[PDB]
Amino acid sequence: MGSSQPRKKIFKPEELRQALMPTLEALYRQDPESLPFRQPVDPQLLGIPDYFDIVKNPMDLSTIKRKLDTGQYQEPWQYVDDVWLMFNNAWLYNRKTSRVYKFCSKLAEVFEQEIDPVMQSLGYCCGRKYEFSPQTDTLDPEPFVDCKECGRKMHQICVLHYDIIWPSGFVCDNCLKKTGRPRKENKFSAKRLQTTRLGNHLEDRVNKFLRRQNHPEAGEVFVRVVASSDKTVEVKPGMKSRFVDSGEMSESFPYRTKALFAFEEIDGVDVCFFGMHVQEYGSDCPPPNTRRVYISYLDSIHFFRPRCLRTAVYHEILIGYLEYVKKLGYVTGHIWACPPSEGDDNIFHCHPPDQKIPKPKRLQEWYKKMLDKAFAERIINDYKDIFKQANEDRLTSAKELPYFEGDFWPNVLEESIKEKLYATMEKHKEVFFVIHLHAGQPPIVDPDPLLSCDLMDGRDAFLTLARDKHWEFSSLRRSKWSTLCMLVELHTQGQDRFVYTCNECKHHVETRWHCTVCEDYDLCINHTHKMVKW
Ligand SMILES: CC(=O)N[C@H](CCCCNC(=O)CSCCNC(=O)CCNC(=O)[C@H](O)C(C)(C)COP(=O)(O)OP(=O)(O)OC[C@H]1O[C@@H](n2cnc3c(N)ncnc32)[C@H](O)[C@@H]1OP(=O)(O)O)C(N)=O
Ligand SMILES: [Zn+2]
Ligand SMILES: [Zn+2]
Ligand SMILES: [Zn+2]
Ligand SMILES: [Zn+2]
Ligand SMILES: [Zn+2]
Repeated sequence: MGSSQPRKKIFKPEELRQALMPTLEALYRQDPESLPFRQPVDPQLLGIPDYFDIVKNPMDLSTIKRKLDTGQYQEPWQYVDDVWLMFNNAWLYNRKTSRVYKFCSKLAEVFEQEIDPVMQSLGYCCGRKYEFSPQTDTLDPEPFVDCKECGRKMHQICVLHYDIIWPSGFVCDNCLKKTGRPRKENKFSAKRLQTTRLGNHLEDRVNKFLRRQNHPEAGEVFVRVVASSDKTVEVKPGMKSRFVDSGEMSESFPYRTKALFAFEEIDGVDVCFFGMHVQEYGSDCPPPNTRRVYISYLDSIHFFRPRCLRTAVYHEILIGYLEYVKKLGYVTGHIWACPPSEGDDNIFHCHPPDQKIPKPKRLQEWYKKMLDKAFAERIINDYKDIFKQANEDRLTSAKELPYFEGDFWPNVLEESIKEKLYATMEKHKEVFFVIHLHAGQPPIVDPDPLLSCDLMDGRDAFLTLARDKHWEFSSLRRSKWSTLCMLVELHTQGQDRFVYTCNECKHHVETRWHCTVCEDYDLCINHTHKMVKW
């Protein structure tokens, strides 16, 4: 039952009383807001019988003062926890409209204002009591990591320590500077993730843009394709009995799905801010889907450091994609511009509450804004809504409009099972976009291999994992931890197991040479660049 920290930091009652008293004093200094808290709550004075059936562990400034004065706190966190218990009791019994609730919120704002730097000066991260967002009476706490050398407990998310990266345990920032050796660099980074021709093109597109701007807060951006696989869309049994039972359209359609993410350095750490799953139907795919792409899902977390260039870099990513698929041989883009349902996430588990979900018109206008700039850039020849293309290119049969996986139309055709379908086309005409890469020969060849990654094969896997692991994207601090964890998941959970080969030799070798300039220059001496003995 007993533990052993020989060099553990203990605070004498007067050392913590010296440091924690200013913070408690600042609360008492707030008149009249601290007045219903300066003494314990009295249900007989207030006519509130049910108080002790709601608040089970009462707390108030006076009890916290008595504990502080008579040294009943051994380490700061017991003080910190008791104030938040008093605050949490007020937010509980008193309604959000209440004066006491507002009074409590003011005290809490001043507690946050003072407690953070005092805890920081005493070798801690912050003085806040954190909890995870509710899922599905009782909430989940934030994890803590105890310093190996000093024993000081810290919020795991504050300090960004994950064991799988640093297995020698966690040692606090100041302990490392007492020895004179800085922390061991995180190798599970976005920059280190497997480079792909597509991702490189997209990150060049955004890095050249912000290089031209030279914005102060702007951090380096990394776009990586984390999963790439060959999937198949099977035609639904309804439309299958009308066109597949004959020979008008194929029973299935081949596409390559690719999940891809965008990351940026914020305070020297990787923060993920953009997600996107696409469907690419190649040259050997039967009609209608031949040579077309389809943005299946897209998501974002608004913590992009220079908040001004935020939508400029989202648009530059979306435009770099179209410049890429077009260049290698695709002809039409397809976006179902629909926002997510209330309280539902596309890719990133827990969105920030202060992050505004655009209205369907705003989303259409945002996509519209992106496409016009790409037209001027001479990437997209032209674009039109689904109705202005089914009547310009003359469509009369169901088999003529593209059939994508999880798209609206493949499921709406199944609804017309008892019977007007061209009438549904102009109702939602602004939602569906048809992009033209070419106006009007050799087959497509994706140079990139296939990234096998179960977590990014479909949105559901990453969304469910983060939900169980509590990897939220609700705060910048919480997004930094969720990115830290998702990067180790993509690294360690790497389903692809490599077999390296040399370039000029073309042999499967174990001992090799790798220069510090090219992307993957492996060579067998059995070139101008300086090689490394790997
Ligand atoms: C059956 C079924 O399940 N069916 C489903 C159907 C799924 C359909 C398939 N979906 C797709 O294919 C994807 S199309 C896009 C989907 N939506 C999303 O990506 C999620 C929303 N979040 C975002 O990623 C971003 O908002 C983004 C779209 C990237 C635009 O970035 P932004 O930078 O432009 O921000 P803003 O929020 O638009 O607005 C930018 C400004 O507008 C402000 N703003 C935004 N919305 C509002 C608003 N509501 N009220 C007031 N202001 C508002 C915001 O505060 C801000 O201001 P500031 O510049 O001062 O900061 C199924 N199959 O699963
Ligand atoms: Zn903390
Ligand atoms: Zn320490
Ligand atoms: Zn700006
Ligand atoms: Zn060789
Ligand atoms: Zn080289």
